[PDB]
Amino acid sequence: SHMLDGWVPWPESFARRYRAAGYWEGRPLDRLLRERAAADPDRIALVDAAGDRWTYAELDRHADRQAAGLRRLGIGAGDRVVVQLPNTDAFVVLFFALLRAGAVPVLTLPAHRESEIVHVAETAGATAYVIPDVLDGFDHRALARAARKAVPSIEHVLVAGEAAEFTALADVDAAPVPLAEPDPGDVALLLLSGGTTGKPKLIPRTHDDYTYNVRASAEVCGFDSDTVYLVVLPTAHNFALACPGLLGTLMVGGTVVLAPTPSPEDAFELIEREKVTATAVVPPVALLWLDAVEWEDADLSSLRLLQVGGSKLGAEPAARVRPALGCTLQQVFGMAEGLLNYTRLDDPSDLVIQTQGRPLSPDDEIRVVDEDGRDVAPGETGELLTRGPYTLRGYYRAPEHNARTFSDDGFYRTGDLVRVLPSGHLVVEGRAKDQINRGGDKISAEELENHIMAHPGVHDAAVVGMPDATMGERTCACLVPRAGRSAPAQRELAAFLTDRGVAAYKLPDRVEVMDAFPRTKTDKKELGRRIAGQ
Ligand SMILES: Cc1cccc(O)c1C(=O)OP(=O)(O)OC[C@@H]1O[C@@H](n2cnc3c(N)ncnc32)[C@H](O)[C@@H]1O
Ligand SMILES: [Mg+2]
Repeated sequence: SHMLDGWVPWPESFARRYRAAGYWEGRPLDRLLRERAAADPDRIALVDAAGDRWTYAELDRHADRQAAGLRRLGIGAGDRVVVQLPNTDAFVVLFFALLRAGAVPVLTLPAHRESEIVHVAETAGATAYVIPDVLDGFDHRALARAARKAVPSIEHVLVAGEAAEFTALADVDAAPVPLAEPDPGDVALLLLSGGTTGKPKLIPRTHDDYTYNVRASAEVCGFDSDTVYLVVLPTAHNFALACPGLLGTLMVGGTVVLAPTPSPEDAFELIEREKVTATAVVPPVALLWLDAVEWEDADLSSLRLLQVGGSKLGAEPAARVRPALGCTLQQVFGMAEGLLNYTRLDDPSDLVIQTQGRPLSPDDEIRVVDEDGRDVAPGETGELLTRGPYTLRGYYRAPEHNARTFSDDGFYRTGDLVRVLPSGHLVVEGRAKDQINRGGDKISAEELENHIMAHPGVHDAAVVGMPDATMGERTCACLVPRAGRSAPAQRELAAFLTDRGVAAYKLPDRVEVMDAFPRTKTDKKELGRRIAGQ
């Protein structure tokens, strides 16, 4: 028996083996903060961009008060709560407060707009939605009004800032109350994947598998109480939350430092000020930092570890990380679905430069298969399938997609093309899935195509990735015009999609109008050629 329906538990024989192996320890995710605050109450747990800071005891106490306040509003055992917050201390407190109340956080990104928010709130039957007031010039309260109109289950909107007619997140506060613990085998939180279908898919992560994710990642990355970790990616990104991210830093007793943006201005200042020793970035930001040290005077010497993942970091900039940034590079090929590959901190420099790591767990199972589904010869390129103690057996409330995306014996089909080397290290070689990787941001082609086809001048749309030297891929929207109408140009299409509530990283970089698409279904390899003029 589980608190939520709509997800796919592990078969009992696998659960047994993961508990016996010590992976699944039987503790709720919030216990990592409870235990650290009990052992190290006066250590500095969290520092925000302004320079305010909190001890483990202070953070633990505040999570308890906000948990009790959430219960006063009726937010509790099993309720799904959409969270959309910036990199501020409000997120960290609310994350643990939701857990201790028994609510299930549904983590979205600040950049998400009405289309994504309404879909995940709908799919999760969410009862509450947590927003900033205004962030990066966008008023999220209007989005919450639009979300409430489309999703009647949303009863509460909690605002970090001026709450307008809603509830101020700072007012969610009460005397702590005895709160029951959740079952560690139950879903702890729901992550968002870019996906490959017409809707983003929700990833259920349980207490046991996410604690293992965090704990084993912290071990491999050498996180301990001496770690000062700079959250440069959004707190809701799996990379920065749990790999090992801020949760790993808190588990082991380090200091989490929140960066408001990844710019050198903000990040280089916080690295020097707080003596940051570790952080995680996407390759476009790695390239930006590698340039910026040549004109920035910040002392970055405290940096010991730079994790880079989300798209493939090239071998040439990878080799520059030690000379330029004075730290160890760790390549990370991970996914919110589960499987994490890490280079080890003492791997020979060859493997740090040339590979995307080897799997985190001894019981991460790897298969590399050809177009027919048969295992490739060792060292051949094929699609990566994987199964393990923290990789899902199915997406949340997506039966039909689950039937397509998981093999009969439970292997998740990643859509990534890889080689496995004799050492077990992976080299990422490409993608099989119909999803564009734009600087680490994942763009489901089918979701974007359906948005574009809603435009009155558009009859058909095929979204095609274009190689880019610093962004990895850009987005080209190939358009068949509506019968007797003109298709829009780039700027009109972007305005249409923004008004429709499409996150800005999904806006096409380029529009190409044509009479028909090549057919094999649409042949996107041939579309690439026609786009390139060949
Ligand atoms: C980066 C990361 C670290 C830890 C936890 C995460 O969760 C994530 C993350 O990126 O989460 P995503 O959900 O975006 O997963 C989509 C994934 O990104 C692609 N990818 C990811 N790292 C890659 C790399 N180092 N080199 C080439 N490609 C990579 C694949 O396509 C794959 O499937
Ligand atoms: Mg149309």
